Amino acid sequence: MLLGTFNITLDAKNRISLPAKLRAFFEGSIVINRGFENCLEVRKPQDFQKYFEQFNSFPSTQKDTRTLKRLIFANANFVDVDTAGRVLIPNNLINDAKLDKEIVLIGQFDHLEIWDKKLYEDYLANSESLETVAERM
Amino acid sequence: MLLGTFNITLDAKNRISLPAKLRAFFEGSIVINRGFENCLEVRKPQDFQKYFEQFNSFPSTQKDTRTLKRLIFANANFVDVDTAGRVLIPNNLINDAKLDKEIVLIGQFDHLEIWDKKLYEDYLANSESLETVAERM
Amino acid sequence: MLLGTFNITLDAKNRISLPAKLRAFFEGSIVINRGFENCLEVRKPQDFQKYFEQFNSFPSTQKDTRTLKRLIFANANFVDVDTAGRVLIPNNLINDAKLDKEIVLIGQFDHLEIWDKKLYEDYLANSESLETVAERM
Amino acid sequence: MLLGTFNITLDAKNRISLPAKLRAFFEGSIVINRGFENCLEVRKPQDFQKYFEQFNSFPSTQKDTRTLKRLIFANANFVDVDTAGRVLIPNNLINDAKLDKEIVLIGQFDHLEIWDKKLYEDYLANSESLETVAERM
Amino acid sequence: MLLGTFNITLDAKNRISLPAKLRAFFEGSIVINRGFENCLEVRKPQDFQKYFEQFNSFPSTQKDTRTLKRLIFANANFVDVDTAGRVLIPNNLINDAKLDKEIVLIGQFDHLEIWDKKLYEDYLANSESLETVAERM
Amino acid sequence: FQGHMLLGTFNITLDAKNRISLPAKLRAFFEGSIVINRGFENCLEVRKPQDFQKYFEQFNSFPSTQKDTRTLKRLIFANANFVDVDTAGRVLIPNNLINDAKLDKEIVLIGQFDHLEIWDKKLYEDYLANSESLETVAERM
Amino acid sequence: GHMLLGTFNITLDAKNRISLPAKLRAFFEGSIVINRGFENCLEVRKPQDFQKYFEQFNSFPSTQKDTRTLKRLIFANANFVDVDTAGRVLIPNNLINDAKLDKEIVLIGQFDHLEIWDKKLYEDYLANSESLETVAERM
Amino acid sequence: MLLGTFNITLDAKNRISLPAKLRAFFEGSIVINRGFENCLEVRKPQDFQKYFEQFNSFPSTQKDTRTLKRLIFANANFVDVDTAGRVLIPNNLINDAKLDKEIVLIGQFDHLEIWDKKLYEDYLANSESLETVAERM
Repeated sequence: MLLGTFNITLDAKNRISLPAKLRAFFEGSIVINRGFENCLEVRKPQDFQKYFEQFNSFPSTQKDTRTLKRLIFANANFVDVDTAGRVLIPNNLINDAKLDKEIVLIGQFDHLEIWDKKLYEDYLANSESLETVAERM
Repeated sequence: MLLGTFNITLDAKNRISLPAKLRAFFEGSIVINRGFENCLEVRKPQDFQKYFEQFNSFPSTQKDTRTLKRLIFANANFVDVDTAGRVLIPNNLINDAKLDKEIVLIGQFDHLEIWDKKLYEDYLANSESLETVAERM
Repeated sequence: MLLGTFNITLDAKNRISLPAKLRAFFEGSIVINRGFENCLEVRKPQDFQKYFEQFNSFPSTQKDTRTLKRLIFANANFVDVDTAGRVLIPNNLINDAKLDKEIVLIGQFDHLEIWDKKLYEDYLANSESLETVAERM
Repeated sequence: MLLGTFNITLDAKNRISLPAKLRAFFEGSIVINRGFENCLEVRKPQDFQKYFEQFNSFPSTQKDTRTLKRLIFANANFVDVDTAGRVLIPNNLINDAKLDKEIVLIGQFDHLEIWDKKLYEDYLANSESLETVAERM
Repeated sequence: MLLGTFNITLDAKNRISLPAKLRAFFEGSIVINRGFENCLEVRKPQDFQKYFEQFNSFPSTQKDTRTLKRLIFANANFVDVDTAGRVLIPNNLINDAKLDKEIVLIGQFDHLEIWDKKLYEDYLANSESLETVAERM
Repeated sequence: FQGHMLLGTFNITLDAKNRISLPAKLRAFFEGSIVINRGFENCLEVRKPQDFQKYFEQFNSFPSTQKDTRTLKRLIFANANFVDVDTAGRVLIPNNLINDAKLDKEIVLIGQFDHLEIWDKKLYEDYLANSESLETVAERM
Repeated sequence: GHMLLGTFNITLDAKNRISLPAKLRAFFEGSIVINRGFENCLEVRKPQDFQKYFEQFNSFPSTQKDTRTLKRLIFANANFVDVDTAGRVLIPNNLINDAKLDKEIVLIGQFDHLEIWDKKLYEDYLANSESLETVAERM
Repeated sequence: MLLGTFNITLDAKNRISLPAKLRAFFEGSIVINRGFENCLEVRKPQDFQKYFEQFNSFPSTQKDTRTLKRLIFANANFVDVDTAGRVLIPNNLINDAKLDKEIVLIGQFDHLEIWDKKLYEDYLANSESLETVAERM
């Protein structure tokens, strides 16, 4: 399981070092792809595989289903975690999430989310209460 | 099955001593995270695991689902219960729930909720009848 | 199966002697918690376990679901039935149901309900017909 | 299966003799409780067991469900069928259904219904057609 | 499977001779009960057992369900088919269906229906088309 | 597979004795006896007993406490019959049935996979004459 | 040889036979079932597959007027034909007329079955009929 | 698992060279067919098989289902991937997608999509946000 918030820094080669606590969870490689609200998601391949199936339960004959699948999977990537537990983030992905220097990794149980510290805080700053949001589920 | 109410105190080092009755239930570590109505939830890891699944059953393509999951899992933590049955409560969590000194532990079968004594009493003070509430389920 | 009505007395030490017919059903200990309409329910732990699950099928993201779970499980207790088949009723529970002296135990198949004789009679006094109530189910 | 109509008499000691055809069906004891329209139902414990479960499928958080369950099970009883195939009918039940002298036992497959002859005839005298009632199922 | 239409006679002792084609299907005894539209239904006990179950899927807490069950099972009877394959129809049932002399047995796959010839012809004379009726299923 | 599928149209004749000769292709499918009963739009359906058995069950899924279900069941099963196919593969059609469908001389048997339908030639052509398009009817399913 | 795909232009000879495209011949064993399709086309299936297609119908009322018209219009016209050694199929006359078959056929694979079309009718079908996207959106 | 974006060229003989990463996934042959928004899909035959089944869950008695199936499968093609990992794209398909020189292969987990670079870039240029689209699923 993946939980918690971590504050790390994007190094000069666009890599991120997995927090050791987290590094355990991930084997030799991960699938990265772009998330919602400008964040980049990280997953073990096995989990990436199961996330995807949750999509195939979507029409596909529906225009939006295709836009969604296109925006997600054409940007997913497969990266290897190096011995030091670092992940080189793809160029395009570094841009999609406005990554720069100062990353926040948040555990999402299933996956990891990589954010730009300022964007993440803004996200948190806006966005309603845990109670307000939950009542609507 | 965690049941009952317990009055306890947050010590100087922000630790809480599990009620012995309750300490049995909890093995070496637990997951903590913030709950609803400002309370902090405690769970055996495997129970936290099952709680999460109950979420994945939520859209995810929905904005609210994401806000909910981010609000919850970003603040979950994994704490070790020490030999004496004490748990050091993370600072951020100490603030989320206005924890101070004088905590209330309530069993919730599934998990534990840690409350500020005043807040919890006010919560009970407000909030309708067991019957009024049940009729709406 | 727990069936029937039994008139008993709350002794000096706040204990209740299980009717022997009923004592059988219950092994070494029971869970007690407060019921609806001021009554205190009694169950075999295994049965309390099954009763709880029937709750987990409730939202949880819903405010009312939490109120309900909090009002119920924070007052559940786990009591041991002594050799003479007596159960010491927790103070808080003795107060919730206006227990005093002169109890009524009614079998509810699944559980047992402990009433204040007066309250129970009034409850029966009010409350519509078996047919009137069944027609609405 | 319990079928048919039987005219019998409530003896002086409030006992009823099972019609022999019927006595077969019932082993050593039965559960008795009050029925709808003032009648008293009789069942093999095993069957009473199954009947109850059909209730557990009812809210319980609903006020009516609790009234229904209290009205029914608080009056259920467990009686032993004597060697001569007689069942002593509890006093309270003798009153609920205006039992007196002259009973009617009607098989309901699942259970037996004990009626006051006059009340039953009046029930039949009123009540719509088999077709009219069926069309509404 | 019982099929066909058969013209038979009610003998002076209120007996009917099962059609030989039909008698085979029916072992030593049958359950009889009153049908819909004044007809009397006949079934092998096993089949009656399965027909009943289809009812237990009806509320029971509903007044009409009870009237239906009562009207049906209070008149069900269990009759032995004699060696010559005859069935002595109970008095009450002879009157319910206005049985006189001149019966009509119709196969209903599941059961057999005993009708008064005239009543049946009238039933057929009224009642809409096979298509009209089917369209509404 | 021809022993498992009744397909096709066959023009045949109702002989003097009210018998129909099963087309040989079809006769294979049916064993020694069949169930006959009246169909919809005046046609008479034919089935292998075990198939008739499965058809019926599909009915038990209907209320029964419902008046229309009973009328349906009565109109169908009171007129079902069980007929033995003779050695020459002929089936004697019950009188009542012969009348229900206006059978006379000049029958049409159409394969309906599950069962066979016997029609009066004129009636069948008229049925076909009316009735909408394959497309129009399917759009409504 | 597992799924039928593609478009094929072929000819209906004077004896009313069509030659299965070889690619498609594999897929079909000794015989096929033919029947009339929608939009005037004639469908072809291995019998096992025809069997499976029918079941999908039994999931339809039957007590419903339309269900009967549909079944009558389809199965009364199905036919069981043998694919000769050269891989040809002799199309039943009645079917030849239902689809306005003449000379110049189009076979399109439909995974499950094959559809035999009149070249002109098929082109027109295609000329009309909306976009892949427009149609999909409505599923 | 097909992921990513790849820029490639349609050679003179209308062939495309599978990116090596991708060539692994695909065995000896693929099925091609035309996709939505003018793109051509590619799949291992087994996957093509599974994608089709997802269609059979559509009416068939519905005019649109037939159009959709006709438009798709009448243009599917089965192509062999040569030793050098090249696929000869059917002329008709080359025209459907306005393929020319300069293709973009995007992974779609399930299949591959072949696009004309300009068309693909325009598609992306228009088309709403990842979030906006997801919200509607």
